[PDB]
Amino acid sequence: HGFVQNIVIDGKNYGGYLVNQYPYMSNPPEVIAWSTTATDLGFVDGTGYQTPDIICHRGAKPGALTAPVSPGGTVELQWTPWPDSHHGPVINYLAPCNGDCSTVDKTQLEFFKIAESGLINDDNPPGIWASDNLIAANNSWTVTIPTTIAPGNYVLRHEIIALHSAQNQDGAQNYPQCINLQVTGGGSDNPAGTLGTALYHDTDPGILINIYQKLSSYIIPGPPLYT
Ligand SMILES: *[C@@H]1O[C@H](CO)[C@@H](O[C@@H]2O[C@H](CO)[C@@H](O)[C@H](O)[C@H]2NC(C)=O)[C@H](O)[C@H]1NC(C)=O
Ligand SMILES: [Cu+2]
Ligand code: NA
Repeated sequence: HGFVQNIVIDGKNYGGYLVNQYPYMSNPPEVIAWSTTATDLGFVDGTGYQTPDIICHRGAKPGALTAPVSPGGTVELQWTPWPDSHHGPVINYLAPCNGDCSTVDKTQLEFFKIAESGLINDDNPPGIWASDNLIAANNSWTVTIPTTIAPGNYVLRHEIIALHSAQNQDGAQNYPQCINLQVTGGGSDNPAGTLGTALYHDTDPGILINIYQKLSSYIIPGPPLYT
């Protein structure tokens, strides 16, 4: 349980959507982060993989702002303190907005995977995962925007999937957090995208999994990594 509370883009701070506070106030600030209704600080499980909740979290609506990012610039997502028990991959996707990200219809967004990190070491199950790397790095993750993609407005969908209860169907816990970016650079690729409701199936081998054993491999879920 947790959420992204701050985003640092090329060293500049952007406040996150404070789901622990803004849902309860009359005039919350405009931010680059999507609003959500995930006020339990919780997740979307497999029962929601084919519902709009999986796209940018439950009840999500586009942030009102969009942040410029330099070519191949860095986006650091700073989470609230992430529990060590919530072992699993950290995955990052972009979807072109083809216009103002604040007005997008999220069910139309076609995401391509830009980064993925999974099981790092399993000599002592449940092992060391991307989520443990995130914890060690001040509860944060840094995404580099590809230099090869066409510039314009994009939604970054940043996600931890916690696998501590994933041994049973719909047990995996997805924690997606979305922000709006204005991407720059000399790239021209428009990578093949996947609707948010088509990213995951509750039978995927990295989703329905018992991590309390020595795994020789881990198939990070979702569509293929774009390079
Ligand atoms: C480690 O993470 C913390 C908390 O997530 C970061 O704290 C934020 O720092 C920015 C920049 O100073 C502030 O504007 C925010 O208000 C802080 N938020 C909280 C909750 O403290 C901290 O900067 C990170 N340390 C780094 C990146 O070295
Ligand atoms: Cu939790
Ligand atoms: Na690739």
